[PDB]
Formats: sequence, C-alpha cells, structure tokens
Amino acid sequence: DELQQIAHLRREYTKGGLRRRDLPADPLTLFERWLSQACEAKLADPTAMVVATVDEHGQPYQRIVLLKHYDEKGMVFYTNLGSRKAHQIENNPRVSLLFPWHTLERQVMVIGKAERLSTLEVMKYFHSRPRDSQIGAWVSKQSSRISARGILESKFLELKQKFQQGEVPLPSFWGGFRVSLEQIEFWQGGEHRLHDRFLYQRENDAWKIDRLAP
Amino acid sequence: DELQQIAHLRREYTKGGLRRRDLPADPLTLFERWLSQACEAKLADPTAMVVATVDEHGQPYQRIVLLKHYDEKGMVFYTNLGSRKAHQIENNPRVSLLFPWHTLERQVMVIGKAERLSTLEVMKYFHSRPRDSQIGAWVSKQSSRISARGILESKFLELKQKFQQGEVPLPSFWGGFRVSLEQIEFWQGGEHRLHDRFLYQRENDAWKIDRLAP
Ligand SMILES: Cc1cc2nc3c(=O)[nH]c(=O)nc-3n(C[C@H](O)[C@H](O)[C@H](O)COP(=O)(O)O)c2cc1C
Ligand SMILES: Cc1cc2nc3c(=O)[nH]c(=O)nc-3n(C[C@H](O)[C@H](O)[C@H](O)COP(=O)(O)O)c2cc1C
Ligand SMILES: Cc1ncc(COP(=O)(O)O)c(C=O)c1O
Ligand SMILES: Cc1ncc(COP(=O)(O)O)c(C=O)c1O
Repeated sequence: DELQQIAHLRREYTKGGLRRRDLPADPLTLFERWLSQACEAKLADPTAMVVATVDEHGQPYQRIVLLKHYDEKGMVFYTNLGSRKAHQIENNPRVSLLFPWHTLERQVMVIGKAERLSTLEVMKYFHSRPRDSQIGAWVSKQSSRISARGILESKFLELKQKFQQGEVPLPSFWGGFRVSLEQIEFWQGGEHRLHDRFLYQRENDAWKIDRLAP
Repeated sequence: DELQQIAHLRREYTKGGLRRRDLPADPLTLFERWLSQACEAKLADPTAMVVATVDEHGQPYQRIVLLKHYDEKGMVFYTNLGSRKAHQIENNPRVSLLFPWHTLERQVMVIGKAERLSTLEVMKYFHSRPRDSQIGAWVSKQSSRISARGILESKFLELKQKFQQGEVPLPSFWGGFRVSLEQIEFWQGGEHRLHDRFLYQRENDAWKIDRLAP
C-alpha cells in the first residue's frame, strides 16, 4: 500500500525567525507589525481569523470571521447574534482566535473571553458597511437551516424594495463580540521542524512570556 | 473617533456558488474536488488545516497541522504525543478541523472524534519524512516551555551526531491522530454576504444534508 500523495506535501520554513530579544513588551506591538506585513505581502484576507467556540457538550466549533478592530481591551468581530457561535458564546464565553498566516510562515493565536459589543459601537460600524451588506444582515437567519437558496434571494429583493433609498436599520439580532487578551502565542516557522514559539500570558497586570518547544 | 483602517477591509465573493444539485452523496467526493482545486490554484499549504481542541476547563485551543491522509474512516495528522493538543485530546476526544481556503472563497469544517494512529502506520509514515525532520521529532518536547532556542539547536546537533548515518528510530512520544467524520460543512462565499452553506451530518449510516443560512 503506497502513501497518499498528500503524505508528501511539506515545506521547510526559512523566511525568518523570532528571538526573545525581538519581542516588544506589549504583544499587540508585535501583532501590529505582523498584521502590517501581512497586508503588504498582499494576503487575500489579512484580517481573516478562525474563531473557535465550544458548545454545551464540550464540542468545539470553528468558522472564519474578520478582525474589524483591536486594542488593549481585545479583538473585535461582527456577526449575527442569533447564530450558532453567538449561542455557544452565551453559555461558554471562552474562545480562541487563530490568524492563519502560514503563507508568511506565521501564526498568531489568542485566548480570551468573548463579550458583546454595545449597540452604540455596532451602529457606528453597521452604517459604514456596504448597503447590500446591511440588507443581507436582515435577510439571513445565520446558522439556521433553510429549505433552499431561493429563500434568501427572495427575501433580499423583498427587503431591498422595502428599504427603498432610506437608511437600512440595524437589526436587533446583528452585533458583535470583543475578545479579551488573556494569552497570545506567536509562531514563526523554522527548519527541521524546529520553529520559534513565544506565549504571552496575562499575569495580573503584566505579561509572563515563555518560549514553547515546537 | 474614526474607525480603524481594518474596519474597512472587505471583499465580495464572486468566484462561484454551491447548489444542492452540485452535491455528491459522499462528502469526501466534494472535499477531494475542492482539495484538488486548492492544489492547482497553488495555495501555499493546501493541506494546512486548523485543529481545535478543548482543555478540561472548557477552553478551546487552536494550531495549524497538516492533513497527511484521509478516507472514510477519518482525516489524519501527525504530532508529538506529549503535546498540549494530545493531552487535551486525551481528556476530550471531540475536535474540529477547518481548512482555511478563503483565498478560494471556501471553507471546509469537520467535526469528529480524534483517536491515536497505530504504531505501525506511524512507523510507515515516519520513515518517509526528511531525515532532519525525524531528528527534530526527537529534539522537541512540543508545547513544554524551554529556556531558549539554543536548547533545541544544541540537542539537534547532539542527536544528529548520535544517529550518524543509521536509521532514526521512531520516538515513542511521536505519533498521530485519526479524526472521524461526524459532520462536514462546506462554505462557498457569495455576494451581499449571502454565502452558500451545506452541512453533512452523520445519521446512522447515511448523511443528513441541510443548507444553513449564511
Ligand atoms: C474570509 C471570510 C470572512 C468571514 N467573516 C465573517 C464575519 O466577520 N462575521 C460572520 O458572522 N461571519 C463571517 N464569515 C462566515 C463564517 O465563517 C460563518 O460561516 C458564519 O459566521 C456562521 O458561523 P456559525 O454558524 O458558527 O455561527 C466569514 C467567512 C470567510 C471565509
Ligand atoms: C503550515 C503549518 C503546518 C503545521 N503542521 C503541523 C503538524 O502536522 N503536526 C504538529 O505537530 N504541528 C504542526 N504545526 C505546528 C502547530 O501549529 C503547533 O504549533 C504545534 O503542533 C504545537 O501545538 P500544541 O502546543 O497545541 O500541542 C504546523 C504549523 C503550520 C503553521
Ligand atoms: C511540528 C511539525 N510536525 C510535523 C509537520 C508536518 O508533518 P511532516 O514534518 O512529516 O511533513 C509540521 C509542518 O509544518 C510541523 O510544523
Ligand atoms: C456573514 C458575514 N458577515 C460579515 C462579514 C464581514 O464584515 P463586513 O460585511 O461588515 O465587511 C463577512 C465577511 O466575509 C461575512 O461573511
């Protein structure tokens, strides 16, 4: 029996490395640098990140969402408040975020608590979104099973007509979450599978920082 | 206060769509097609997937790993058996896998139970790995905190000398997991945030298939 073709897919990572002397006191400083370099390398969706949530049975779920804001208080993403992730977050606020920057031979993983954004900040953001996107927010009962795509298309045309030139109101079931920064791991690929790993861990007000074996 | 620059990063997805009539009876048939198209579009790491595990406190963790094999019995990846993920899996076998194919405006997410590969199949695979990688497997106590990178480099040279031309044995703490296929979601981006979503759910021997609102 021969190995599957994919068993042979592999790549040595020689773009760079990460040493303790390269680390800033604030993890967000390094994240900002990396994000900036991702935007410059021209990744298709530099702000795309995978958010993992856990349901009531201890089962993890994942889906990509976009990072739309970040500061010391956490990383932000917008979503339908009636969705599977939102319902999972309701019961277990613990989440994980992963920026899949492996084309740049890097990973950034964050652990923290997800909490709802205020209606106010959501409104601010909602009105900067493309008009068809605002309508679409109204159309989709995110995560719920639907009979066919026609249901969405029909509803979209219906709502577009209804909203005719006026402002599309913010649906009460559309909002977002702010994920606190409890831990942040940075990964930079290396050779011989000996990558660089540094984990920032919130310890009271400061950050405990350790290198983790690859 | 102006919105952060990233608040404005967004993309409309018009590469394609996914209709119920395009769905094969076996989800792996569609996954194979998509994977094939990812290898052709030349994604940097087409087999890279994000695996999420959950620790004993209900906290999710993520890290990328490579898909090295897959068939009806599940998807396979190799890793250090003493690592954080392996320890988390020990207590909670429930995992989630996500192929970040958003440059192709797609996502494939799998839910299932992670179980250990047999020593036998691991050996088979371990000996097809580059020699420096086999040594590296011995060097790194994956996930454990280490004092500095020098510790790894030193150990690597030490083991390389020790193994001098002979076969690098399979470390007892290096192996892999097979993730069963309980559910598999396919996502294909659309316009106005009205994407196509189909969830395959194992129901006894067959697959229950539903379109999920975007
Ligand atoms: C590149 C990309 C960006 C996405 N961004 C978001 C987002 O910011 N908010 C959102 O609700 N869904 C977003 N999605 C769709 C989600 O992946 C997911 O399908 C949806 O939120 C429903 O997940 P849920 O059923 O777990 O609640 C994005 C998908 C991709 C591939
Ligand atoms: C493109 C890419 C492929 C990777 N593949 C693997 C893999 O197949 N097995 C592995 O153990 N680690 C792999 N890693 C490293 C993991 O992301 C992770 O850092 C490591 O397994 C330790 O995770 P843990 O501490 O949660 O146990 C890969 C990283 C990247 C960015
Ligand atoms: C730590 C680690 N182990 C294994 C792999 C891939 O499996 P293999 O080295 O046999 O190609 C990777 C790929 O990035 C990795 O980072
Ligand atoms: C369902 C959904 N909501 C929101 C977003 C992105 O936020 P915004 O539409 O305001 O750019 C995406 C991006 O892909 C999405 O798929």
